[PDB]
Parts: sequence; C-alpha cells; structure tokens
Amino acid sequence: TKLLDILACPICKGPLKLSADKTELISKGAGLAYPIRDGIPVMLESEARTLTTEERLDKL
Amino acid sequence: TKLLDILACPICKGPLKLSADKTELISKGAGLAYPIRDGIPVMLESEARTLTTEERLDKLEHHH
Repeated sequence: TKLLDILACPICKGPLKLSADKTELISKGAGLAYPIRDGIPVMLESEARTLTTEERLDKL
Repeated sequence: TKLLDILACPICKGPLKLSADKTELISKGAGLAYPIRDGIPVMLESEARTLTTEERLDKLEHHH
C-alpha cells in the first residue's frame, strides 16, 4: 500500500497522481492540481491550480 | 519517485512513514502521527497524536 493510493481529491474524492515535475498532486476528476509546499500536500481548492486545457485532455 | 520521498514533517522536517494500519503519517523526528482523514493527510500538530513510549523507542530486530 502506497500513500498515493489512499489520498483522494478534497473536491471530488477522485484519485490523485504525482505531477511530472512532482510539485503537485493532480486531480483530473476535478480539473485541479494541489500544490506540494514545505513538504505538505496543500489540499485546498483555494490553493489549487486549474489544469490547463492540454492537461485535461487525454494523451490517449 | 514515491510521494513519501517528497513529503516532510511540517514540524521537524524529518521523514514520514505510513503507519501500520495506514491511517497516519508518523513523524518519529517530531514524536507525532498525523491522521489521514477521508483521503487527506491533516498535518498540523494540533490535530496529531503524540507517539507512545513504545513507538518512540528504536525498533529492536534481534533478541537483546
């Protein structure tokens, strides 16, 4: 069991992925990216970054 | 690399370990366990459980 498997999106309760630059926790389920600051995942809609269009699309 | 490699205790900045029952992020460096509530790791001292005497001791592998 790994941490990323039990954390969930504060807004949609959906799965989170570690961003490629590893500074955020991505919630596609909500079109949001929670920032990781001072070593804490900042789970607040107020602090989250809105995913860009390209980020919301499916690479597939 | 894994998430636990990037996260640090907000108090002492030391490593964090997922607890046995997976409901807490323990910070031995701070003697606290941060609860994970409904998928959110609430990492504030005011919300943490202070580690017991047994948890704070060094893990003894072999007999003595």
